[PDB]
Amino acid sequence: RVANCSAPCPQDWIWHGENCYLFSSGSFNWEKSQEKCLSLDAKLLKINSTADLDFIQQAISYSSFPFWMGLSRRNPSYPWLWEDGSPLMPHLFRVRGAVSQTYPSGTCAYIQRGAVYAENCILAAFSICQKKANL
Amino acid sequence: CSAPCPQDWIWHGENCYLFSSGSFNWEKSQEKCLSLDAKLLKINSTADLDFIQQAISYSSFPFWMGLSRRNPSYPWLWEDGSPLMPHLFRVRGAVSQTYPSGTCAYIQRGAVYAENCILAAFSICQKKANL
Repeated sequence: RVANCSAPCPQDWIWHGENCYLFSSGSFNWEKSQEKCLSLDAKLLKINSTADLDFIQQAISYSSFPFWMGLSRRNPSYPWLWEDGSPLMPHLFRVRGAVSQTYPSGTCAYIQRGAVYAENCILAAFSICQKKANL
Repeated sequence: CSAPCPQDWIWHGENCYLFSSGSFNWEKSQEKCLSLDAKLLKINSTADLDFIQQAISYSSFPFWMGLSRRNPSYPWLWEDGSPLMPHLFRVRGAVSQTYPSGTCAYIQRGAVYAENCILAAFSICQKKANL
């Protein structure tokens, strides 16, 4: 069934640039948040460009809630890594906040009010999934 | 073959939805939706309502919809002049008073409320998707 005119993104998602974005409608821990995106054959938000950043900043400006991204750190001795295994570059942002070995499942990053913060991965928060748009 | 909706909008069903960039009185909000070849949100069913709440679930802002009336002796009507279908939602808030510029409806935190149309609020615009 080859499509006649496939949309860049699925219904309910938001299209911007090269990607498609899906904002959750509730708050869940990082693990569950990741599972949701994966179940849709997508992934958690990965801010890799200025375009990504500008869009997300404007999109969350309507909220005071924190949104989980696909960025985490096993523990203090490990680096920050995205789900795809690539390192966190210093260009777009730094993760503010504490990382702790006492967190049962590592530390995770979420964006809220423009800035990005570190937090215990087992805590609940909204999240944003992402995937490539059909262009 | 074009995209159903422009970038930044949310495509759902037969329409495209957009959060206004600013907060203005009802009339200005209506004008700004028109300038985007769109109109203020019109809820035709509970499916629409549930979709909208899902979309604004992470926001505490009040968003104007295309529903209003001059005073309490008037029934609520959408911009297009069609009535508010029953069993969609009950309009709460300032529904008994009479304001100079009329009463307008906005959705916030899962419910619909009435309010002086001259007061400000963000809004939701919608327009037919290109299918």
